[PDB]
Amino acid sequence: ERDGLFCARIFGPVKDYECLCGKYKRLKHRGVICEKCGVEVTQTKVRRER
RNA sequence: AGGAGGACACAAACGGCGCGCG
DNA sequence: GTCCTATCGATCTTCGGAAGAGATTCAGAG
DNA sequence: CTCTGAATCTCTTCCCGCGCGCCGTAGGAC
Ligand SMILES: [Zn+2]
Repeated sequence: ERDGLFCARIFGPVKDYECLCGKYKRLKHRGVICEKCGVEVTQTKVRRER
């Protein structure tokens, strides 16, 4: 759930390299910001550091 | 006649309680 | 049945630790 | 009247692995 303790756009996406909203599923769109959910697509590991 | 035209990737978790062994 | 909110917001959470160390109070003490 | 004594307060601590095995949100409102 967004804006929660596990918000995707706050801490990071859950999928390996895919955004939560599913707009992008490739390294070709790595680093871009989606506007279907607001989550930033990057390496999911960053989710443990933000 | 002549002549003309014509989908890749991907293998199980975190805290108690109890027991037991070194 | 589902999904909810809230968590002794009318109790009594255990009495079979020891100690060791500070920290905090008190007590004649001038 | 506080000072510099004790005395009485709370807090911290307690070997290493290893296996079994269970056991693990709750009551209330639409
Ligand atoms: Zn997305």
